[PDB]
Amino acid sequence: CSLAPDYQRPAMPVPQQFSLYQNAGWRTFFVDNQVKTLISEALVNNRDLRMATLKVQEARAQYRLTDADRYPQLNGEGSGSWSGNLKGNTATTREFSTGLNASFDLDFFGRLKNMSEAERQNYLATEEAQRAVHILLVSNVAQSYFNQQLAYAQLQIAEETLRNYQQSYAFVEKQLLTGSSNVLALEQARGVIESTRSDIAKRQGELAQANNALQLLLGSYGKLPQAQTVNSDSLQSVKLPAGLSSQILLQRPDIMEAEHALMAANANIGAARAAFFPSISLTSGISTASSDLSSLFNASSGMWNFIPKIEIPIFNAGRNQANLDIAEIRQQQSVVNYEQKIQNAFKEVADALALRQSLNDQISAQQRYLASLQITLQRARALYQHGAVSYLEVLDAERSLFATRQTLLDLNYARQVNEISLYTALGGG
Amino acid sequence: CSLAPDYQRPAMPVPQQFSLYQNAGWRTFFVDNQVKTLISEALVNNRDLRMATLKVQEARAQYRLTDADRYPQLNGEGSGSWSGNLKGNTATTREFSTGLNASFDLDFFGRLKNMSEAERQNYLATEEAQRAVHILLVSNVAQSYFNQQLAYAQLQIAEETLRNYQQSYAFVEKQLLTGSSNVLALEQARGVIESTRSDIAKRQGELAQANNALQLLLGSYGKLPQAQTVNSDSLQSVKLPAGLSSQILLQRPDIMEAEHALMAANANIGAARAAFFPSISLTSGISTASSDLSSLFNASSGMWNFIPKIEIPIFNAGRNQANLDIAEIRQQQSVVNYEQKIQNAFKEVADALALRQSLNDQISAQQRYLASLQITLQRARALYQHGAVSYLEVLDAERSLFATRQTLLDLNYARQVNEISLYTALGGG
Amino acid sequence: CSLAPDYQRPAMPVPQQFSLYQNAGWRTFFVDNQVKTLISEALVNNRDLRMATLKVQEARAQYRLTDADRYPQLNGEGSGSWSGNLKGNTATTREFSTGLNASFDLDFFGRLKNMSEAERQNYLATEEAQRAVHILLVSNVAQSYFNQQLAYAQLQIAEETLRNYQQSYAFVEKQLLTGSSNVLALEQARGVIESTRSDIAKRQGELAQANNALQLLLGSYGKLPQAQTVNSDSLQSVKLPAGLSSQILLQRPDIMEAEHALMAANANIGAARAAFFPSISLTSGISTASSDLSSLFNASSGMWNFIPKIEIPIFNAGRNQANLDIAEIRQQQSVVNYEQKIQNAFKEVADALALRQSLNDQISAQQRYLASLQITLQRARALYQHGAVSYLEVLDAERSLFATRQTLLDLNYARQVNEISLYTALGGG
Ligand SMILES: CCCCCC(=O)O[C@@H](C)COC(=O)CCCC
Ligand SMILES: CCCCCC(=O)O[C@@H](C)COC(=O)CCCC
Ligand SMILES: CCCCCC(=O)O[C@@H](C)COC(=O)CCCC
Repeated sequence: CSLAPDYQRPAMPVPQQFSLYQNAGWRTFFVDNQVKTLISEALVNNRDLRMATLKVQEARAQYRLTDADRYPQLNGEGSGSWSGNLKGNTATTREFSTGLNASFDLDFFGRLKNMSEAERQNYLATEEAQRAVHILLVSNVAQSYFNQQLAYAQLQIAEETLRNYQQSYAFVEKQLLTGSSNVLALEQARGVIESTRSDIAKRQGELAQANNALQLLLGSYGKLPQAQTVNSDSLQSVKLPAGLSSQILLQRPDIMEAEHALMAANANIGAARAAFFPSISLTSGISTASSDLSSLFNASSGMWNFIPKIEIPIFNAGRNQANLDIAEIRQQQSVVNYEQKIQNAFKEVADALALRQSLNDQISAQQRYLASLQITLQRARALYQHGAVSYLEVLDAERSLFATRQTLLDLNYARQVNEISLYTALGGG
Repeated sequence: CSLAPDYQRPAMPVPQQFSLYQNAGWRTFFVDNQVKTLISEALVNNRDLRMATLKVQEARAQYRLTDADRYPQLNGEGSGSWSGNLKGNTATTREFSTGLNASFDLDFFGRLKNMSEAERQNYLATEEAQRAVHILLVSNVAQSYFNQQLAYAQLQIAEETLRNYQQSYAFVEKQLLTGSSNVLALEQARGVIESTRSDIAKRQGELAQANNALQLLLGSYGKLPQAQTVNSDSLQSVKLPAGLSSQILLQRPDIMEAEHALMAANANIGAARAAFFPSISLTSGISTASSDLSSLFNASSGMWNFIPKIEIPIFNAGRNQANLDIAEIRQQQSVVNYEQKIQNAFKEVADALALRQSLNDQISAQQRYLASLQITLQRARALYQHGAVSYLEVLDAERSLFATRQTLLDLNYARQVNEISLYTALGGG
Repeated sequence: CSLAPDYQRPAMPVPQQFSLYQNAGWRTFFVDNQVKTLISEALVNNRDLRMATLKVQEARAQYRLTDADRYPQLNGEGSGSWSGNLKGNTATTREFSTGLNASFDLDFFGRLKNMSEAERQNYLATEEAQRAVHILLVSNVAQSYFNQQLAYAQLQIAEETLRNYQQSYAFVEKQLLTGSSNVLALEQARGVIESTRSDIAKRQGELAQANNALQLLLGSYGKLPQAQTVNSDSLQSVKLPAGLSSQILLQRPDIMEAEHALMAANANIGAARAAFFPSISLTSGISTASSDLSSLFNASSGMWNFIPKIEIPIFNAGRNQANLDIAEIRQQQSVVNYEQKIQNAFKEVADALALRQSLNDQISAQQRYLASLQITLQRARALYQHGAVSYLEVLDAERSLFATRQTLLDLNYARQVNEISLYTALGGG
């Protein structure tokens, strides 16, 4: 029988709602087929995921190892013994013996049963850990793909901007050969060409970095995607009901992992309690003994045996009690671990929801800012050509425009990352 | 008796002074009452601190478990034995036996005593670890509160700046309807409104983030503080004597933790040394034996027993010596661990003192910069209205002003964080 | 004999080349003598390296501990036994005994041999870990030195820039006292002086930070280097053949560490396999027994003994098989660990090579940008003095110039760091 306490799910340590559903699979969540191809390759070759899988196998074997202690054993033994007096009759006594021994712990109070159940729960927790590694890998690959696509997009506008600046310089140069511009404007036009070449070199380096990070996550080194067209339709951003229960968090593999670890600590309390009670064992066997080897296996030399035994703990100066205290305190730690995983998960979902609002409003404002900067640039150019303002008006407007284009690219990436984090924080596929 | 070496505090591995006192309690250090209310709530509900507390309880129980091995034990045993020949007289021999056994390890050379003292020192080290978690929690809550207050303050000036920009745009619009301004100026005024809306969205997102981080640290989800007025009087920044001894570092809980771990390794050397010496044990008991169950508890079937025993290690191919080497090397590692904690602590205090100077001088300079930018803006506006300069003068001055206001807010926050880190690095309350 | 499988190096989990040699020692790689002096001091006093060294000693002792189990043991035992009936003849029986016992496990199937070989491989892996700590320390000290030198260089140009701004302000002030300038220009000139004072305070703080980080790495607190002249000749940047084999990665200590850990897991499979086979042991000794103490050591009371013994596992409900499964799965994990270290190392080299290209091209572009900005500033000043443009032209050009000088310093530092990381990623000295 078992002395373990019944499992009771701890109270939810977070609010009932995220303020004021089930995730699609990742093959539906991701629309972009290039990112899905990368995800499937990583699932096959990624070494972190492979390690996590092997840890599940190890835990299953550790369970089987512990479960084996519940079953009878059968072992053999053989011995030869020579001995004699150091003085007097110095004649040698010789005896050979043989044993075939069966052994069985009856486990009436469920000590071995619960040590086995603890290890089975560690195995279950380890499968959930593997599932967490799995959904984090999907998330990480996707983010790295959008980072690569960000580098391509930044590189593209850097190169377009370089061409624009070269055309401007050519124009100022022509104007100068007619007294229409001065050497200050020429030099201002000349400088931004060089700063833009620096930006191109930066974005080329970011692309190479993005590629190397991708190959590490994939665990394979074949061709990587070229520049793609990526936008807010590249994923199916999650649509959550207004009054979404935080109970959806309990679906996350990291939370399920903590729950099984808690069930393991419950089983360990059971094993600790059983130490106070008597333990009953049974040994039974066949034996032989003979002073000579030839008649060692003769039935005439043989015996059978059957010995049931009981051990009874009476006073142990608090060994058993300290051991139980440890098991109960570790169970309390497992409860707290479970609460920490839920509070952390709640914070992840809450932050992603707030960042979602943030990024959509920044992106909308930056798009309108960009439109105004385009108009400013066009108006500055007209006024500059007619000698009504200095070339600093054109430079200032050009610089701001290019800066805002880069910022807008970065914000759209952040939005992709956040949509992926939200999906993953809700448990992924 | 004990073979452990006497404890000797390692030499201070850092300078005597921080270049060229006792901390108040945190209820005195913090003036702002809102942050103190948050700290008290976190002390009750924070899960990290609760875990640390449970680890102290576990360590206390592990100590009690190990101490129990020093005391006599009393246990009972019962057995039934059936056996017989496989050939010849196949008649079954039957014997029942009973044992009440006392056991005692005399521990003359202090092996069990020192294994117990090591575990007591682990318990003491674990209490200090709990105290470190405690003062770090106070520090972390306070920093998160000032981060929240920074978000409110950034949001406020972003909204004020938006209003300013809207008033400017309205003015340029009126001027345009009278031929007094041109479409370039109108568009420049229009654009910064949109960039400022992007900043508002950013600061709203930072506020929400700040709030979620706060609730995670608190472990509770009630109302959070609204915007407060926060300044350099919100804490009582520490006043340190010019020639402050680095010996104040030895008060830090992380350093006290390392010291007890070192005392534990000393005890372990004692336990390892005792392995070379004889061990004396004592067993004493009452027993019965009978071929039938009914006379099993008869005094006629009973005996008493008293068996003192000595085991003497002679040659073990260097098992004992390798084990001692391990204990001595681990003690040396504990010394190095202690030195690492002190060198790290010194670096934390030294950095905070340098950052203190840095931030006060940056803040003073930025305040004077801000005053100059205000004047520049006013002068640019006058000149612009009189047609003496382009609207770029107004835009440039407006942009710089808003940027410097944000920087100044960020510097004052950094100063708060640094004052809190210094206080905590000196051991906190 | 041994049942361990032969070691087979896993296939290279990365490409054959880095796209499309041996490192010099660090005393040749580093030219700057100041950084080499710092490296030598850290090698002596750094606490992390000292800890790593002590872990090698501990592992060597653990090996010696495990190896000792392969050798015969000799131990002594002494006993006194008093006993008697609880009823009837209540006369006390007394017996004293003595034992000198030799013991030897023959280890025919290599269980103890392989447990010893596993521990020797852990020792070898630990020496490699120490070597990794060593080359990382060299890298970290060097990077911290160049960070310190960056702070000095940033501080220097900040102070030079302050002087420039003060001279400009003085000039605008003189012009104002003659009606030649207006109060807007005066205030613009005044403001940048104050922003530059903020930058000086920042760079002084960065210098102090750099110094404290350096002393922590050194483990000593003597004088630190003053400002030096540092450039691309300060190190001998590695020159790699076009078709460099990725096999150079297998020289890295972290990879060699993983390989020995894999050899340890191979030995553990051998130990696990031996559990299925019989184990043969031998005990031999001298004993005495006497009812009185005086004749306890008499040869007349003595005996000699010789007892060889065999234990034979037959059925254990899968205990042995689960244990073997665990060893085989852990070996598979060790293979994966080895592959992870190589894939990570490849990524480090690949990134450094890409960053090298990036930084050289950014630095070249920024130098040309700087040259253009100098010319722009000179042209703006001339035009401003002649009343042809506003002072905003001078301010804009001054601000950009100072920003680009700081960026260029930061890029040259990044290049130093990257050259050091590449060298270290290739295995260091
Ligand atoms: C034998 C009828 C009892 C039914 C309850 C139940 O199965 O629990 C068992 C394990 C407890 O008793 C025990 O087995 C006691 C044995 C050692 C003294
Ligand atoms: C008996 C008088 C000695 C006083 C010193 C002291 O108390 O230390 C003890 C532990 C060492 O001797 C031992 O107990 C030796 C016992 C095993 C051979
Ligand atoms: C005795 C000749 C065999 C040569 C092969 C070799 O040395 O391997 C040994 C270890 C295996 O046999 C064993 O020692 C068997 C002993 C236990 C039943």
